[PDB]
Amino acid sequence: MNVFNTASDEDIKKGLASDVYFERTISAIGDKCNDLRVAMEATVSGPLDTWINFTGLDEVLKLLEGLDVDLYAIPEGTILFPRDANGLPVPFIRVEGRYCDFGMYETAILGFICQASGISTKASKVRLAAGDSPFFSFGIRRMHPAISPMIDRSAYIGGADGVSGILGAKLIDQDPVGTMPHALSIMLGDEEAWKLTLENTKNGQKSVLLIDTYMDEKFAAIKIAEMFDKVDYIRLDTPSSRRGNFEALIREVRWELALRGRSDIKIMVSGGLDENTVKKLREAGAEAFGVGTSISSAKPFDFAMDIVEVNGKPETKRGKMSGRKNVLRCTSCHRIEVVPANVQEKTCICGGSMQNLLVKYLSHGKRTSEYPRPKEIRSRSMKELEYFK
Amino acid sequence: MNVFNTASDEDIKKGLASDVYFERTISAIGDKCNDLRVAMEATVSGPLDTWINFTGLDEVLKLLEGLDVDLYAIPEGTILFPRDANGLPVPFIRVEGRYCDFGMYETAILGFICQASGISTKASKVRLAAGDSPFFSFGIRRMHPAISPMIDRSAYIGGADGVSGILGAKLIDQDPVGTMPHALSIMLGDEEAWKLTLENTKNGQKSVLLIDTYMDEKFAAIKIAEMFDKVDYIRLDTPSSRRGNFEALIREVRWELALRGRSDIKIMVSGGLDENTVKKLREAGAEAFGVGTSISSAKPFDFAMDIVEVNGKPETKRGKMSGRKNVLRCTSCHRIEVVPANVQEKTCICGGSMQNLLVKYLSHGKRTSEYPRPKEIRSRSMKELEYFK
Amino acid sequence: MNVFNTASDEDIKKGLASDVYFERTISAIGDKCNDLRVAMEATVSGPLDTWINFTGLDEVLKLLEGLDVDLYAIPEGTILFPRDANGLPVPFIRVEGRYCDFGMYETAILGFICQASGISTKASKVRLAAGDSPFFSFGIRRMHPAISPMIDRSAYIGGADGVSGILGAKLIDQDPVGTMPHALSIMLGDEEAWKLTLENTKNGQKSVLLIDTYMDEKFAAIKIAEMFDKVDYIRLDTPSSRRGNFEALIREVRWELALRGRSDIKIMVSGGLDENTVKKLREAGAEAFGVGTSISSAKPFDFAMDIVEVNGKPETKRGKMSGRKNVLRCTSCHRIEVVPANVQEKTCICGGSMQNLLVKYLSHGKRTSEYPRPKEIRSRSMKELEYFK
Amino acid sequence: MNVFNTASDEDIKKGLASDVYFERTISAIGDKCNDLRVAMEATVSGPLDTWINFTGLDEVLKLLEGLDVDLYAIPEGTILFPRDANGLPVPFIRVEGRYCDFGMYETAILGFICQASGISTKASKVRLAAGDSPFFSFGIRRMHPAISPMIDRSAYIGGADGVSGILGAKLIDQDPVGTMPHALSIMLGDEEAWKLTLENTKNGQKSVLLIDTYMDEKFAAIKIAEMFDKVDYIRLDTPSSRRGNFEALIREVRWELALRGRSDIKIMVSGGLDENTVKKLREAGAEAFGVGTSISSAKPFDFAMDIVEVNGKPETKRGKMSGRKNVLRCTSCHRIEVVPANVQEKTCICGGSMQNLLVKYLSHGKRTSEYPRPKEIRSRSMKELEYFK
Amino acid sequence: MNVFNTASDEDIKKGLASDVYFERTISAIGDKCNDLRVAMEATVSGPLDTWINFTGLDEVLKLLEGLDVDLYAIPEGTILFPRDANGLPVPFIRVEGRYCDFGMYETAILGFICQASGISTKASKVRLAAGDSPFFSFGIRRMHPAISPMIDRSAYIGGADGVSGILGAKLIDQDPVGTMPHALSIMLGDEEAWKLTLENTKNGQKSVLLIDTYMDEKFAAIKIAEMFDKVDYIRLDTPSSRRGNFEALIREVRWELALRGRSDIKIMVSGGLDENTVKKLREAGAEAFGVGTSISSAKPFDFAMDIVEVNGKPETKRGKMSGRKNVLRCTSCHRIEVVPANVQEKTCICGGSMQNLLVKYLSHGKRTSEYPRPKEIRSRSMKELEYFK
Repeated sequence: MNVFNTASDEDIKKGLASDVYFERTISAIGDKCNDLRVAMEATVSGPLDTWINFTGLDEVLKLLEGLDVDLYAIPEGTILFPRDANGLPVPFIRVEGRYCDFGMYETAILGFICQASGISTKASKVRLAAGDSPFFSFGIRRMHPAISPMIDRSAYIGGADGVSGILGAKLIDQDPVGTMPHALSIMLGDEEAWKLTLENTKNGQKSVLLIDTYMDEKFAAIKIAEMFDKVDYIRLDTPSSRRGNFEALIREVRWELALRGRSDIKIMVSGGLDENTVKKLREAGAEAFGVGTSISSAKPFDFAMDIVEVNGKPETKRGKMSGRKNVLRCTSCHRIEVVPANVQEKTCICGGSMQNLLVKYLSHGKRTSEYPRPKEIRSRSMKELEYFK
Repeated sequence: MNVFNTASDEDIKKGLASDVYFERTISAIGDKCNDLRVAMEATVSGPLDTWINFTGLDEVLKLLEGLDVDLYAIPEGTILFPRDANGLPVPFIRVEGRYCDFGMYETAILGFICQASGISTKASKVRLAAGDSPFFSFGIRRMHPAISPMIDRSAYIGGADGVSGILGAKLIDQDPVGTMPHALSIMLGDEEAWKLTLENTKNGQKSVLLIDTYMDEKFAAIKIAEMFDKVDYIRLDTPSSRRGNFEALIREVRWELALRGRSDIKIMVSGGLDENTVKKLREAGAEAFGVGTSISSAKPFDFAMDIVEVNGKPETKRGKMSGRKNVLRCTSCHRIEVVPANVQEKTCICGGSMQNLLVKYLSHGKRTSEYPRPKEIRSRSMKELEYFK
Repeated sequence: MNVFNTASDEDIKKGLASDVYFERTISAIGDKCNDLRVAMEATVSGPLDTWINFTGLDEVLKLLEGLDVDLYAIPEGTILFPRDANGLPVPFIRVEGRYCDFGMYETAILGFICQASGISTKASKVRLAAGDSPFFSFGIRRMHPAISPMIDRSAYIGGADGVSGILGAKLIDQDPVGTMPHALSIMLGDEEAWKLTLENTKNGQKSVLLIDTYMDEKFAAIKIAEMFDKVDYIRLDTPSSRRGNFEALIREVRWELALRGRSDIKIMVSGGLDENTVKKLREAGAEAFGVGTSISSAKPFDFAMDIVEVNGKPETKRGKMSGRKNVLRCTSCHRIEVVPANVQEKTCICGGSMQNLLVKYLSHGKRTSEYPRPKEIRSRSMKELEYFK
Repeated sequence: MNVFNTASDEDIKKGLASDVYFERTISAIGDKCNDLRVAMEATVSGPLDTWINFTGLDEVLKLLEGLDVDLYAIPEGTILFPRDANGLPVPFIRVEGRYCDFGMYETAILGFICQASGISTKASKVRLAAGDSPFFSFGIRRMHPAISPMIDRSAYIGGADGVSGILGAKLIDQDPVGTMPHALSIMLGDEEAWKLTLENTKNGQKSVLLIDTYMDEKFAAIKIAEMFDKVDYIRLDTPSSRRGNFEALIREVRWELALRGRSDIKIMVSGGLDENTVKKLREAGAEAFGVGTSISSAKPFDFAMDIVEVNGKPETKRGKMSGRKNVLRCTSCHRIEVVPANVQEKTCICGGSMQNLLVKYLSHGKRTSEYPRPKEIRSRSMKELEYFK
Repeated sequence: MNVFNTASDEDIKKGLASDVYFERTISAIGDKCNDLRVAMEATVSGPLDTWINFTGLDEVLKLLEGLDVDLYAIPEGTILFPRDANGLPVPFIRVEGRYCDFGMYETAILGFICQASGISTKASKVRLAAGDSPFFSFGIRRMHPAISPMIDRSAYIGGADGVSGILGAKLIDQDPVGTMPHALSIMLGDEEAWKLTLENTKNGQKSVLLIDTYMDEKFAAIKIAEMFDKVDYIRLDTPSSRRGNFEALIREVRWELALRGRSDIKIMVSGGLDENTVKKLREAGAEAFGVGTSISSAKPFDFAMDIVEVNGKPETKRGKMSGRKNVLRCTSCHRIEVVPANVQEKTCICGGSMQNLLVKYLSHGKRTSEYPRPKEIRSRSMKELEYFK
C-alpha cells in the first residue's frame, strides 16, 4: 500500500503478495494446521530444452528466515538441466515445516526464482556468445523500475561484466556502467557532445563516443579519428531502419579506421542483441556489447512448488514424484541423478563419486551459513558455465 | 536500499532507479541545464504487427507530478496500433520541460509503460478469446512479487474479470478470486478437501472443486455429481503429462455429467493458457478460465523515449521524426493520423471529424484532472476492444 | 462363394481370385497358348527409399506347386533393398512356363507377397527399435479376420517375439500372447479384475495387470504395489486423450514404484505404436510393447510381375529390363548386383565372392526342398536384420 | 486350418479368428458369465479429419446372426464424420447381450468394419474426383487374394462404377471389368495384340487398346487412328519413368487424334492414381480411370469397441462416454447429434426434425429385415456423397 | 570477327551466329534440300506459371527478310499465357520454306525472342507495381554492352517510362534518362555536387539530387530543403548495409520535409528493385523508381523451335503437336484457343467472336506491312497489360 503499484518488503513478508486461496485454505484447515507437517519441492515445469542458471534463492532466504522451517536448495549460480540424466525433475529448493506456517509464501517463492532464473540464464547464453569480450546489462528500462536491481543482479551473476542500473550496481558492489546518450548529441551536437564526454570521462574508465546520432557511422568514425586522439571505444546503436547489414558496417568502420592508423579505437555495439547477434557482431569486429531487453525481459522459467510429503509419508499429485529427494552431481563430467533423500552420495561412472548438490540453507528458520555476495556467486557461475561450451 | 532486491518508491522518485549515464550527462551539462528546454515523445519501436492496449501511465503521473513539466498522453485503456494509418510512429506520452529536471526519469517512465502495456495487451487478446465467458489473472507467481499488483492491475484493465493477487485485487477495488488448491487435496484427500471447500465457500460466491489431484477427471466428475449437489464449477488443471487431448476430455466430462442430470455443473480450466488454447477450450465447453504466465510474463513492448524538440525547434536523431505532434483519431472507424502539434482536429473520411487523442495530464507538474480508478479504465478498454473484433 | 466376402483356398487355386482380363486374354490367345513359353520376374516398383523383408513366398509355392512351371525366388526373411548396388530392380521371384498355364495367377502371386512383405518389413523396423526388449503383434483387429493368420505370421518373421491371434499363433507354432482387457476391469472393477487375472495366470507365463481403466496410471501403480506382490508387468494403454506425455508418465510410474521397493515390477505399453514411439518409450523405461495397426495395416509394397523373356529371347515393356537374371549378394558386406542369369557367381570387392541369392524352389511344379517353418525363417531374418543397424 | 494362411468362415465363426485374451477372460469369468449383460458400442478413434463411408456391417450380421444378441447399427453406405456436430464420438454399431456370448468376436467385428470402411471411403473420395467419368477398382493384386472380393465390394459401394476381380464382381452382381494387358503386347506385339483385342471384344462392351508397351503413347495413338476404326478407348498406363508430365501427354495425344479426325477416340488412364491425380488427369482430358493400390490398400479406420453399459447401468473406461446412445441426423442439412438412447427424435435447426440413424438389424440373433444387395447400398452411398460436394 | 567478343550484324546474317550442327546437317542432306519444305513453330517450353509479353520479333524479320520464306507471328507487345485456355502450347512465330534455306537461323531466332521477352515481361510486372508512378530501365550496366539497346528497347515496350542507355534511348526515340551519380558527390562534395546538378538541369526536365553519398538520408533531405528551393526529386539509392528498413526511412524523410513545408519535394528510389520492392516502396511514399538488374538480367523464356509439318503433312517429335496452327483470341475476355490452321475464326463464349492473333509478317521474304516503332508497340502493350490487373 505505497505510492506506486508495487508491494513493499513489509507486504511480501506479511504474505500480502500472494493468491488469497492460500490464506483462505490455511484458514479453512483450522486446528488441523498444527498436525500438518509437509515437505514441498520446487521443480521446473518450464522450458526443458535448455539448462538453467539458478538465481533468486537469496531472496527466498530473506523471506523464510525466521519461520520454523528447514530449507534445502541448490546454490545460486549453479548451472544444470531441469531434468536429470534420466529425465527426472530436479528439485531446486525444498521446504520443510507446518504447511500453515509458510504456505502463503508459495506465490513469492516462485516469483523470486522464476523471473530471476530466466534472466541470469539468458545472460549466461549471452556470456558464451560474448567470449573474452565484455558485455553489460542495460535493459532495466524495458521493465518495471521497482525490480531494476534484481534484474541487474541476475544479469551480473549470469555473466554480465557490468551493469547500468544505479541501484543494481550498488547491489552487486560495482560502479554502474554508462556512456553518453543520443540526447546529449541532439541537444549540443556531436562536436560538443564528444568533447564534453571526453572531458568528463573520469578515473580508470574507458572513453566511449556515441556516433550514430546525426551522421553516417562510417564518416563519424573518420571524423572522430582525425579530431580526437585518446578515445577507447566508438559505440554504434544504429537505428533498426539504418541497420541494413550491421556486420558489414562494422567492417567498413574498422577498415576506415585502420587505414588512418587508428585501429587502436575499439568498436562497441548496442541495441536489440542476444546470443545470436552478439556472436555474429563479435566475429565482425565488435569488442564490447550492451545487451538490453533480451535479458531484462527474458521469459521466466515455469517453476512449480508441490507438497512431496505429508507427516513423513511420501505424498503427491498426478504429474509429480512423491518423497523427499537429493540431487547428486558427478564431481566430474557433471552428470546429475535425482535420488531419494536417504541416499547422500553414489558412484558416478566418470571421475569418482556423485555428491549431493542440494544444500541446507535454513535450519528452524536459522541461516546455516553466511550468504555469498553477488561477485562470489557469479564467480561460481562462470566456473560452471565452463562445462557448457 | 531495503530487504529484498527491489527499489522503494522513495528510490524511484529520487531517480535512483535509472541508468547512471543520465545523472552523469545532466551533471556534465552543468550551467547549460537551465537553457535546455526540450520535448520528448515516447513511441513504440517494439512489435508493430499488433495493436496495443496502453497501460502504466498512472504510474508515470505519480512520478512526474511535482516537477516543472507538461505531460501529454494517450489515456490508459486506449487500444490502437503503434503506427498510424500511414505507418507513422504514434507517440503515447509527451513530456515538456528542462531536460535536466526530468531526464533521469527516462528509465522509469519506459519501465512503467513497457511491461504494463504488454500485460494489458495480452489480457485483451485473451478477453477476445474468452468471449462472454469469464477469465482471471492468476500469474503473479510466475513473476517477482514486488510487482504483483501492477500485473493484476494491467491484466484487469486488459479484460480480466477477476484477479487472484491480494494486493492487486485491492488496487483494482475488487475481491481477490481463488479456488481450492491441489495442496488441500494432497493433505486431506478429495473427499475431505471438497467438503471443506464447499463449507467454507462464502457470500455470493460460486463454489469450485479442483478435481485433478488423485483420480481421473472423468470419474472425479461422476463421483462429485453423485455426492454433492450445490457445486457451481468443476476445475481442471490437468498436468501436462495427462493432457493428451484437453478438448476431448472436456466433452467427455460434460457428457458424463449431463447423462447423470448434472449438466448444471459448469466446467472451468486453468494452467498454460493463452488466446489460442482459451478459444479452443471454450468451444469445447469451458465457461471459466484461469490464465497465468502467458499474461503475467507477457513480453514488454519496446518503447523508446526521444527528444523531439529543443528550445522550440524541431530536433531528433536518425530513425525518429522531429517536432511535437498530436494523435488524431476518427470518432468513427477509428483511423489514426499522427500530425504536427499545430493541428488539433481534421476531417476523417468515415464518420465526421478526427479529434486529438493525446490529452494533457500535467501542467507545470499539476494534475489537470482526477485520475480514473481501474474499473473505469477497463470499462473504457472494453468499449475500445469492441472495435477489434 | 462362401459365407463371408472372402475367397476360399479352392477359389484362389482355380484362379477365381484374379482380374478377368487374364482368363480372357489367355482364352483369346487360343491355340497359340502351347507355343508361348515365358519367364516372368517380380520386382518392386513400390517404396525404393527402404529395404524390404521378403515374405509371403510360402503361399506362392502352395499355389504354383503342381503346374508345369519352374519357380526361382529369394528366401523369405531375406532383407535387402529393392534396387541393387547400381540402382537395378531386383527380382524377388521368377516363374518359367507356358504363359497360359499360370498367367491367371498373377493377381494372387502379387497379393501373397505385397501385403505380407509390408507387414514383415514394418515389424522389422519395430524390432530394431525394441532392442533386447520384447514386442508382440496385436493388430489383427484393425484388419479383415480372414487374413489374421498371415499377418501374425509375417509380423512374427519380421521380428515380433509373440503374437495374439489364435490361428496365427498356431501357424507359427507358439502360444498366443495376451493380457487382461479393459472389459474385465469395467465389468468387475480393478480390484477383482486384477485378482482374477493373477489367479488365472498359468504356466511359465508372466503376470500382467492392465491399470488404465478407472484410475490414474500413477496411483494405480502404487495401489498395485501395496496390494499384490507377484506381478511381473504393469501394462499402460493410456487413452490418447490422457496421453499428454507418455514418456514422462512412464518415469513417474517407475519412480513411484522404486521408491516403494517395487522396481522389480516391469512396465509394458501398448496402443498406437511404431518404430518411433517404441524407441522413445523404451528409452523412458518400457520393457515390453504391444504393437498393432502400424504393423497389421502396413502399406503394401508395389510389386509388379512382368514377362522378361519369350521363347528364350529377352523381351519386355518400357520401364523394365529384359532377360532372365540372378541376384548376387556379397557373402560379406551384403552388396547386391543384379546380373544376367548366365552369371552365377562373381567377385565382390569386400570379403571374397558374390553368390546367387535367387534359389530354385519349384522344378516342373515339384518342390525342390522342404519349406522352413516360421521359426526358422525369422531366425534367418534376425541374422539378416543384424546387417541393418 | 486350410492350405493358405487364411481363416475359413468356419474358423471366424467359431471365434478362432481372435485374440486369445478373450476366450481366456471369458473363461476366467466363469459362472459370473450368465450375470453379465452388457452393451458395447463401436466408435472411430481413427482419422477424425475426414468423413467416413461406413462399410462391412453385412459381414458383422453374417457373424452375430444366431447368438442371443441385439445389434443396432448405421446402414452401410451412410457417409458422416466420426464426431458429431459437437465433437462427440459417433457409435456405428451397438451390440447387446451376455458378454461371454459374443465377446470373442470383438476382433472380427472390428476387422470387418475397419479395413472395409477405409476402402469404401477412399473410393468415395475418388468418386468425387472422377465426376461423371467412370473409374474402376483394379487393386486386388496389391493385396492378399483371400479378401479380393470384400475389397471390390467396398470399392464398388464407395462409388466405383466397375470392378476387375472375378469373385468380387460376382459378389456385387456385375460383369468384371478388364482390358488387354501389356503381357499380350509383349508376347504378340501391338499390331497383333490390338487386332486380337478388337476381335475378342464382345457384347455391349467398349473396346480399349493398351498402347504404352513398345512405342511412345503419342505415335501409338496416331498409328491406331490410321489402322483401326471402331475403337472406343485408348488406355495409357505409362511407366513412372516415362511419366514426365502425364497431363501434358494426355493433351498431346488428344490433339494428335483430333487433328486426324479421331477425337471420337476416348482416353483412359491407369496406374498410381488417387483423388488428386484422377482430378488433374480428368481436367486434362481423361474420361476413364483405373484405380488400384490407393483404394485396395487404403489405411483402415481405427475402430474401437467398448462396453458402454453393464446390467443396465452406464459404465465405461477413461476416454469413452458411458451409456447407450442413438445417432440423430437432420433429414436436411445432415447435422448429427449423438444423444442418450432414451431420445429418439429431436428438433434440428435446419429443415424440420432429426431422426435416429442407428437402426436395429438383429433382435435376439434374428435379422429384423432383408439385407440390401451391393447395388442398392451404393445407390444410397451416391445419394449421400451428394451432400459432401 | 571484330574487336570485342561479339557477332556483327554481318555475322548473324551469314548464319555464323549458330550451332554448327545446322550447316552440317543441311549440308549432309544435300540434293534432298530442294525437296524439303517445312513449317516450324516456336513455342514456350519455359516458365508456364506466368504470362509473357512477346518481344524481339522485329529482329527476327530483320533477319529472315529476303529469304524465300513465309513468316507468321504474334505482334510484339502482345501479352498472353504460353498455354491456351486448354493447356495447349501457343506458337508465337511460324516459319514456312525450304528447311535448308533458313534452318541455320534457328539459333538466332530463338535468341532474338528468348532474352528479349523475359526482359519486356519483367518490365511489365514492374509496370503493374509502379502504378501511375514512373520507373526507368537502368540495368544495362549489369549486362554485356553489345546488347544494351535491345534491353532498353524491351524494357521500354514492357512498360518502362524512360531509359538510361544512350543507344537504347535512341532506338526507342526518346531522350535518355539520368541523374547525378555518387561519383560527382565524392569528387566535389554534396554542396557543390547539388549546385552543379541544379544548374546543369536543362529543358523541361525535372531536377533530381542524389543524397545518400556522405550523410544520412534524413538530414540530407532537411539540409536540401533549407538550402535550395526548385528541386523536383530527391533520390535515395541507400547502400544495402544502410537499408535497414527502406520503407520506414522513406516515411521519415517525407515527414521531415512536410514539417518544413517542403512536401512538394518528391521522393525517388533506386537499386535492387523488382515488382515486390517497387510496390512496397511506392506504398511508403516513393513516386519514381530506377529499376536495374531484375529487368536487364531477367531470366530468358525457354522458347523452342520445332518442325511441325513436312511437305504439307503434319509431322513432329515427341512432346510437340504436329500441324500448322492459328492462335485465336476472344476480342473480349481474352480467352485463347490454339486451333488447326484451317480454322480462322470461331465463337468465343464471352463477347462475340475469336479472331486469329497470329499475323503474317513476311510473304516470300517480303514484308507485308510497315513495322511499328517502339512507342507504338508499348502503346499496345499497355492496353494489353490492362487485362492482367
